[PDB]
Amino acid sequence: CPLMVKVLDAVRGSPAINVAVHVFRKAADDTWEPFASGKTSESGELHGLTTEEEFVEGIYKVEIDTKSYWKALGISPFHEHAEVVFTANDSGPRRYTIAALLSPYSYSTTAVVTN
Amino acid sequence: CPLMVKVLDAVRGSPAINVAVHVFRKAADDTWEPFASGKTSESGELHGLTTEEEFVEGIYKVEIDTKSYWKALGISPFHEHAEVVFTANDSGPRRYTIAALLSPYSYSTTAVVTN
Amino acid sequence: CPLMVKVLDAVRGSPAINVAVHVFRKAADDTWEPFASGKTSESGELHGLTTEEEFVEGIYKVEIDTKSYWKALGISPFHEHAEVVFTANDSGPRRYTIAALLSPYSYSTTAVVTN
Amino acid sequence: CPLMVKVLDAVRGSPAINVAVHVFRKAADDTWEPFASGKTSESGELHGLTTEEEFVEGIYKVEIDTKSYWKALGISPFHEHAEVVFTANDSGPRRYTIAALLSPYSYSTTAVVTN
Ligand SMILES: Oc1c(Cl)cc(Cl)cc1Sc1cc(Cl)cc(Cl)c1O
Ligand SMILES: [Ca+2]
Ligand SMILES: [Ca+2]
Ligand SMILES: [Ca+2]
Ligand SMILES: [Ca+2]
Repeated sequence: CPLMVKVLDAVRGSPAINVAVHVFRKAADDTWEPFASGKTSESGELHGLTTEEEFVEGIYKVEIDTKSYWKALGISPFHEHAEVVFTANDSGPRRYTIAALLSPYSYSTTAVVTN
Repeated sequence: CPLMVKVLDAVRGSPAINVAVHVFRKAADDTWEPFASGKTSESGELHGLTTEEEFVEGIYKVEIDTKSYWKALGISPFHEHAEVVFTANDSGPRRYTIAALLSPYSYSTTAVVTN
Repeated sequence: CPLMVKVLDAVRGSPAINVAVHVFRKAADDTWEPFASGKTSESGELHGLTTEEEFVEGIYKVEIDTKSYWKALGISPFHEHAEVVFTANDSGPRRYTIAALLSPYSYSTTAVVTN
Repeated sequence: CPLMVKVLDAVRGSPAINVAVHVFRKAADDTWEPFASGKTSESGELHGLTTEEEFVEGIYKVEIDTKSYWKALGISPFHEHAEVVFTANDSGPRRYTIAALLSPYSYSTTAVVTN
């Protein structure tokens, strides 16, 4: 599992469940092509987005749909989404965990990269 | 000053100086068109981006060039940039401050919206 | 102003106003003795805590009463308070800003140390 | 496992390994009595601090030795440690995960509380 996403809710102190996540990869013409998508589980984790074969070098964008998450909880948040944009696999295959910690007017994102 | 940006460096414990910031407004065809830009000052702040007359309701993207900032310090970064996307909504007088706290493999962003 | 404290609210996207802050200095017997205190202003800032003459090298603790802040807003918090513990070191002119970004089940703190 | 601690390094994008963690519980005389301690593994996780029987109601303090972590990496950090202070189990037993994200001049902490 080369790309995993974890989302936590800083208001409730819980995993953020059922958060939609869309991954894009920059194409040769510099547009964002759709790459993979999914939603977080009851643990706040999203596994199975991609495979070692599919997850080639490139510039990837992970768009976490934080607005829909907050709206479903009856909350009007500030951001449209949380975006993480990074170059992947430039020195060979790595495993990436993108973590996001959500508040209505704030978010933090961190990456854990392992070989 | 309806829109201000502040950037902090969590490695050195200092304002993030000379960071390029580009602001875009979402156009009717869903593209991002340039709206305002600048570089943070010695205090890590970027003032004078826009005026009340031109800062209308809409979806805005603030792109902070974190990768170039880290490279100028000789520090290896993860992200290509930090992207903060939000809707500006007229509800009485409102000033927007977008703050970003930068680390090489993590960033936090928050919005301070005051009257 | 050698020591300033700033507190932000990540749920409401606002300065955290009227937050009690107590500063302690570590004494020779390893106990924490009161040094300075106050409440954040309408801008979320607490100025005038100490003077350059009295703010000597040492270990300091900044206790932010986050629990009372959240209770006054009717929001259920996790932490009893936020504690920021650091050594002040004389190395040329130095001003210390301790910033805290508050959510009910999370907080971030950073130090901005300038000349 | 009712109390677990996870620590990540925001400079390297990795688990923070071999971080010492000391847990205290407030005694009847209002002093901090030692409760449990350990160090993070290669995954940045610390398991086995306590048991369901031992982890009674009370006010607990989790002190994460961030200064030693940074010093071992040849880095001079700002904070002495990262402290998390919270009331536990007041509405019955819960499971607590305390996560900490570390930078030399900044840290974030979050709690995930499950039933
Ligand atoms: O989701 C997390 C956040 Cl927001 C902060 C911290 Cl200090 C830990 C976690 S869990 C987690 C996050 C990442 Cl990037 C990698 C792994 Cl292996 C985790 O367990
Ligand atoms: Ca390559
Ligand atoms: Ca409107
Ligand atoms: Ca000294
Ligand atoms: Ca009870």
